[PDB]
Amino acid sequence: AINSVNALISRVFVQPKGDLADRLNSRVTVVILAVSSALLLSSHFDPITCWTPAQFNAQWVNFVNQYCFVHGTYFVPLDQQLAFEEEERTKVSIQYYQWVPYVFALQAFLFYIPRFIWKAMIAYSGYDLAAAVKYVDRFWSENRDKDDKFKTRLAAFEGRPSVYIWDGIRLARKKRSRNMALFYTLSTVWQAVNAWIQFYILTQLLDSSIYTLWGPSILGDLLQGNDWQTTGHFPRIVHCDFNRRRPASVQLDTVLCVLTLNIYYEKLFIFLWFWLVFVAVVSTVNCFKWIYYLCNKTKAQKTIKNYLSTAPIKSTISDDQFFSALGEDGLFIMDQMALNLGDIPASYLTISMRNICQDF
Amino acid sequence: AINSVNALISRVFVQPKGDLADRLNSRVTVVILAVSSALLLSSHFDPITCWTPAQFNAQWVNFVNQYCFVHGTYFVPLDQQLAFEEEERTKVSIQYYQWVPYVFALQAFLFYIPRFIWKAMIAYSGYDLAAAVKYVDRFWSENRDKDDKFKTRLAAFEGRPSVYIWDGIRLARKKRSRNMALFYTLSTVWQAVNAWIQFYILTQLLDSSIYTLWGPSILGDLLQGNDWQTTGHFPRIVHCDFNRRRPASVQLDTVLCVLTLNIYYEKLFIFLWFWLVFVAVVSTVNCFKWIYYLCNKTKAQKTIKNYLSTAPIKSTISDDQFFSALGEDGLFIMDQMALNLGDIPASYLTISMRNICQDF
Amino acid sequence: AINSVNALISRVFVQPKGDLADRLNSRVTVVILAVSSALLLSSHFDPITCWTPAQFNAQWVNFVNQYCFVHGTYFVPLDQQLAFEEEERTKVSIQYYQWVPYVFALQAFLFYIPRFIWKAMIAYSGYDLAAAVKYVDRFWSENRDKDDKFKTRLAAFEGRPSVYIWDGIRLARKKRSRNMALFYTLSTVWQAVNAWIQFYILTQLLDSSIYTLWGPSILGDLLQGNDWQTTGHFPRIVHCDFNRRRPASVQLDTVLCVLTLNIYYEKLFIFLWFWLVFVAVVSTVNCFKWIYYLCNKTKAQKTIKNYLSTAPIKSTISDDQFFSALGEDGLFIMDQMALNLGDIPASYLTISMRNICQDF
Amino acid sequence: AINSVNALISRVFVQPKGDLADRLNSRVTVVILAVSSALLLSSHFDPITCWTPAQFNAQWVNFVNQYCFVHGTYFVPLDQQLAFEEEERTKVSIQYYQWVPYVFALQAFLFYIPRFIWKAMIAYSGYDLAAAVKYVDRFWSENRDKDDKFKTRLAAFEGRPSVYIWDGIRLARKKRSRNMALFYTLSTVWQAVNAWIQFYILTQLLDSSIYTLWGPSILGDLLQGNDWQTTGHFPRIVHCDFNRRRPASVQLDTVLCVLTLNIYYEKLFIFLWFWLVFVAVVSTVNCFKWIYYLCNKTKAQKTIKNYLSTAPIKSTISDDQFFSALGEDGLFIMDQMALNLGDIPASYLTISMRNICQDF
Amino acid sequence: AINSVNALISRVFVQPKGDLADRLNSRVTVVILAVSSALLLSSHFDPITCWTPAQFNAQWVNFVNQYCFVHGTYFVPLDQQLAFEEEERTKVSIQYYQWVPYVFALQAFLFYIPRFIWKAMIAYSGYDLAAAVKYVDRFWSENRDKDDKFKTRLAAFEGRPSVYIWDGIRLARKKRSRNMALFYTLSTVWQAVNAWIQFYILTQLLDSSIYTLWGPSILGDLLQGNDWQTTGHFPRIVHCDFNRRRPASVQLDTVLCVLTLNIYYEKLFIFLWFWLVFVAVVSTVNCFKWIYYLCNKTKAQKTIKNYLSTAPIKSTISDDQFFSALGEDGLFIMDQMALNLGDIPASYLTISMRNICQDF
Repeated sequence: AINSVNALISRVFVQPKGDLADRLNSRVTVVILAVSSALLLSSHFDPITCWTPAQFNAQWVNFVNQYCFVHGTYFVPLDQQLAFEEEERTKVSIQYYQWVPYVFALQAFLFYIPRFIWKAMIAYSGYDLAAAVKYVDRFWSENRDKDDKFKTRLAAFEGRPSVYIWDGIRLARKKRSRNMALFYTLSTVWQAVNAWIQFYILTQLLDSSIYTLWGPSILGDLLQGNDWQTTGHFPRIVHCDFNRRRPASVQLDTVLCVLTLNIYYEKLFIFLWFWLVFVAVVSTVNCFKWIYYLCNKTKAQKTIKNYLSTAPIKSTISDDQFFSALGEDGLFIMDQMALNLGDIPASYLTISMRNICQDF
Repeated sequence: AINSVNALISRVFVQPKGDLADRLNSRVTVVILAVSSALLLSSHFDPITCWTPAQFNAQWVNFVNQYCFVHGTYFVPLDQQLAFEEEERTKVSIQYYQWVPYVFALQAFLFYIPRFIWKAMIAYSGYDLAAAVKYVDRFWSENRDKDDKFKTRLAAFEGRPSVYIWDGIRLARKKRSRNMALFYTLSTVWQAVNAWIQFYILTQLLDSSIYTLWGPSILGDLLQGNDWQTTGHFPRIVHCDFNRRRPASVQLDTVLCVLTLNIYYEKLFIFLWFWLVFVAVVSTVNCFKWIYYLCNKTKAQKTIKNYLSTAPIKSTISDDQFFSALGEDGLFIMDQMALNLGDIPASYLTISMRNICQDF
Repeated sequence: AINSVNALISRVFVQPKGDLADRLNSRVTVVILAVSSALLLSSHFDPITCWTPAQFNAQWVNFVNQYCFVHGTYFVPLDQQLAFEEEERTKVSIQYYQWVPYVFALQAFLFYIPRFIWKAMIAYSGYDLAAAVKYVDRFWSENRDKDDKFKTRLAAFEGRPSVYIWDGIRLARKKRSRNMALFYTLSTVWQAVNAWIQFYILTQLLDSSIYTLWGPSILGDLLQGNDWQTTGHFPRIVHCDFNRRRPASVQLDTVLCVLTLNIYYEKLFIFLWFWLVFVAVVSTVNCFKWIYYLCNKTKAQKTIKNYLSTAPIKSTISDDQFFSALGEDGLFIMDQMALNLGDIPASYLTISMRNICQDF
Repeated sequence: AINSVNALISRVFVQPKGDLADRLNSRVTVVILAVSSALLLSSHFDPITCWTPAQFNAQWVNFVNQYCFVHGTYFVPLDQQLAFEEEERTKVSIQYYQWVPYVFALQAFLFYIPRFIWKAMIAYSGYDLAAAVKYVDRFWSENRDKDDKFKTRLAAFEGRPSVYIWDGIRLARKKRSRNMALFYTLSTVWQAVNAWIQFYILTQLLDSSIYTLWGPSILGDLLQGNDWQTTGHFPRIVHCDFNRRRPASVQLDTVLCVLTLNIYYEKLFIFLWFWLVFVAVVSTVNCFKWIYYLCNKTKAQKTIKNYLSTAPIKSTISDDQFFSALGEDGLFIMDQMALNLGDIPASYLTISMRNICQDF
Repeated sequence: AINSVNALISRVFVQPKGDLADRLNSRVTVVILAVSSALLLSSHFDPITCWTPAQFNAQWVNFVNQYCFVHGTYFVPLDQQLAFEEEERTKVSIQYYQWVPYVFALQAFLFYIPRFIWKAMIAYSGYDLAAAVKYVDRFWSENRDKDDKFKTRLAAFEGRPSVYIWDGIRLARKKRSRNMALFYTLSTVWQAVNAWIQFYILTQLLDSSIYTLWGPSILGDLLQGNDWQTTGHFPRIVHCDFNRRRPASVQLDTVLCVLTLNIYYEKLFIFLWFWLVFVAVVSTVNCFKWIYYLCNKTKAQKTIKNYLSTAPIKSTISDDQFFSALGEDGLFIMDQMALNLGDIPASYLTISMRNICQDF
């Protein structure tokens, strides 16, 4: 069949509000893994077809098909006979159907967790960003328009938003955060780990009994023209095993099945592998970034200090103290706002706050 | 087939108005259990397929299929013959089809009850929150916008909303609540119990005649590579039993059926198990939280007292009395509002109410 | 079947905002390759049909069809017998099904990368264009309307937008760009390479074991009336190979299959080939363009200097210094704005900025 | 089946903005050729049916059908036997299936190119019309309404739009166009050629080995009652050729197929032929028109000069100089505007521009 | 099946703007012929069914059905045997399937041409009506509303629209029309011819070899109870002819087919015939109308002169001269406006124009 659902994509793909760089890779991740997870268990709506000899009446075929699909399957390169017992026949054993389609659902779930962690934790801090972001935001969106406030613009920031935030610090700083930075950087480590664990669940997918994969090995095989059966691995054609019961007991036999899926799974696994391990490496640099921010922190002030390097007319107040009274949570939320609302406005914001900060 | 219904999700998933933390897990719960409950009895629209010998004309196959699906089924690892009588054959007996799809409907229903309890009970108290929440809410939403009220903002709260609530206390406090807190904390205990009972209904699902499950045992089996039949448990292939009637009486026989569902049910039961018992443990801490709030209550005042720790200019009125006249219902609804409307505004609210409170 | 999806087209096809010339060929590219990539693996929803002799019961036909489709196929012109062994039979070997449908997905992905590169990199520069573009943009859209500002128009630019940008340079020029031009021209080289690599992946598609293609050779064959089999190449009718297993081991045979797809693939490959290699040559001239801009750069100033060649009344300020203090990032963003917003307005912009530039 | 898509039609059929006479025939062309191109490869969703003798089991019929459809077909009038070898049998050879459905896609593409050429080239000139057209346009649309400007109308044009254009000439005329006319007339020649080439691709469709067609010959045959087979040409019933392989090698035979399509293709080819060659002849007169405009050019001024033949009160300024300073690009864009916006307004425009033109 | 498309009807059926009497019969025509043209080639989605003797395996039936449908068919009243050769058998020969469904498409096309002619030609005149119609139109629509202009209404017309038109005459009358009337009346003759030609293409449909039809003959037969076969004409049951090829050459035979369509075609042909020849006779009177307008023309002035027969207060200006300076194009466009906008307003228009006409 053919079907396409846009609104389900647009919903999470956009509606949760943040631009946060390369953390949106958690989003786009969850999308890819979610979709492919589904479309695979879609059964291409012919999961697997099999060969059965000719006297079965076709209501056995529609059986032996399933029975093959559930009870295990395996492979042999072809012409070895089968030998006997279980040993040489079942050595090379491929069933991942018990794994792929669901383990991806689990995947996407574990890429969407860390956000939920974040919102929960930042809610623990008692000081919400999201409210602030929207508030100062549509502030800027609207008043930006009007001609009136440009030369007045600075004082406008001085009155309306700047005090709002600063109060936010008043109420908040009493309750359980100077520490929000550390909460955050926890969320970024936790993120990076989660990614890695995912990667390792790929390589340990298939099974640690029968080898494992990583991309340019496999490609560098395919590109060597090693096909599949003559790799000995990634089979497209298998020999299924099957049973009956009569007064003679086990009564078993083999029927060789064509295998369609295996063309998919080892079409994508390459791609999905590149793309994950990418998501790891890009998601770790952002992880240590906030430690290298958190330990040093004397050169953290840079950008903020740098905003006071434009500083029209430079009225009075010194900084080092001013940074001191502000040291923790503000220093962060500033970076956040500058990130969402962009560069130019947040300058206006800070240069306001320094000015009106007096009693604190 | 393929079908997806968004509006049914968005409806309860959002439209009932509250942000209440981790109580929305009752919501998302009801979603998951509801959906899976349905999609399972969807019959993947091939419930179970069976093997029958070859002279049945295919209008018996479409019978013996059902008949197998209703009358019991069972399992044996394979090669034991069957022995005889009923004993060794029917020992290992798996039918949960009579349970899963409906018992989940019951599940979701019992996660949605406790809300209905709450709204009913809080309606018994005679003092509604929801009205207040919306009222003070869109108050803040609108007037927040306008530039006019900032330096005036405080007095604005003083007039419009603050009196409104306070009157709410006037009418209410005459009728059947100082006690609303205790009502609430009942609802949270009741909640936690309900969750637990649900868990136990999982472990007691399947049946207390044949073992029971809990997750990392099962996984820690699968990850041991114990497959299913060689676990002896969670079978994917069964031996169905069947009857006719002729002048010779019982006239019975066996036909081995493939079983598709059992790949689902023991794909999800793991996940659903983690996720429930999670929902329990996160829903209990919130349960005792309101006892540790309700017994102590002298350090309950903390946050509220803490709001009067900003307190511009601190005009006159003392607190301890002021908390005394307010002791019960207000002390709560304050926390509620601060929870929904966020931190900064509710401060404005309280610091108003203290001020205008005179005659009471 | 018949189905057509517009919104998926319009979405990326338009919604990402830029008019950038002939870089939108990356867009339209991604469209074509995306669509054809899909519609081919649509299986014209009869992938391939085969001939099998007459005693197969039709549940083998529905097998041998697939089995042919996965295990390799090949061609021979017809009447050579088959000879024997593997040599003369399998010499002329055509299976690209393992390639085309997916390798196109990869294609489109690699044409959409370079944008993502660009937005990421220009975000590294800390100075965003997009904000500016929209801002100055709807500036012009709205105020253009009103009659009031025409004779006043110039001063209007002087106040509202011009200062806005200039500040943008203030904040930005402190942080990590004078260099944005070089970033950009990297993105254009990278672009051109990517295109070329794509072309070469075409010619190396099929396989470097069996010849390769380029368009007017093939056409210039077809137009010679060389058909296909009597080209010896691009076969429409193949001889599939097939196996069983009995006590006699390999037990193999051949069945000649009709091949429908090959009429598609060698209907389009021509077209797609022209259109790619086009996209290369048009995308390289634009590549060196920004080097010939970046090295010289003394005649880069031309257009900008040329705007100050209209210059009402020519108040005072000299240029060469004025260009000097502006040298890098501005010089570019000017070209950008003139590109998006068109010619006439950006003149107004620059001629404003020169005027108000004083302290810097 | 039955399906109809309007929005795809309306989209290009309207949304690209211009009224340009008889150049919209490029548009309506692309429509017709596009649609018929598709609906033909729709396979009337029975491409061709064939006769095969009676022992084929119907999974060969569904083969020999295709195999006939790909490997060539041919015709003989009926009763000649077949003779032998390949000569007299395959002389009269009709397969155009390898051509029609795709070569039309190519067609429509080549009628849509010349626009893209135009927009690209006119963008090279640096002076955009489209902006101007919309601008002056909705100018006229809105202010036309208001009663205020009628007696004032002239001066209104004097201020708002007229200066806007004139500035457009200031910025533009510095950069790479006095020449836009020649660019344009190139686009019209190029257009006319493209059309002709299309025609010739019709007549050379079918093949230059077996005759060729032009309409009133064919009709003038049909209207003579020459049917088809007794034309010897345009067959509706063919004798397909077919192969097997057994130990005896080529093993070939013939099966006569009914042919449905050929009723379509030679139903439309007539119509499509008239309509193309029309589009040529109407598109050439417009081609030389702009040479007869470009060489003479002294009588080009006519219309424009004629507008200054109404000229309220005729203040001062002479013309011949005035045309001289305006000579090139303006002279054109005037004609354009008068074409889109109609006759009456553009008069107002010019008669404004003459007046305010002073310094230039 | 069942399907109904409204928007395709409403689109041309309304959206092209004019009320022009009985010229809209060109519109409704194009509708009827278009629809029936389509629904007939819809194949009632069983085109024709045939009788074949009993040993054909049903994949010949699905052949001989088509083959009958393409190669000719014929009729005989029944019991004549067949005689022999081709003479007495094939004398009475009915195949119009090669004609009806497409020749109707051609029909509708030729009823829609004359409009396109008109718009093209009236565009040649350089003076557009449509603009005027819309302009003066929504003039009247809006200002009609307002109470203010009633006693002032006349002067309102005097200022706003009336001058607008008159200017239209200024610009236009310089360029290539006093003659627009003659252009128009050409379009009406051309119209009438086209209609007639259509009629004659009906009567010459079927074929001029076998009789021809006109309505009340046929009806006056049916109403005589002449049925069909015992008319000898309009057969519902035919004897199809058919071939094979074996070593014995032509090998031909006959199979009698039921014929469903012929119940349709000779259900509608009656109706469609009445309705066409109607459209002719009503479309000719309107044709000569504009000659009897164009030659006389002294009594053409009637209506216009008659408007100046109400003429409040009759200020000064004479008419005969006034008509003289206006003689041609205006005299027409007046009739047009009065036709679209109705009677009462256009009076206001003319009585304005006479008044303000001075210098001309």
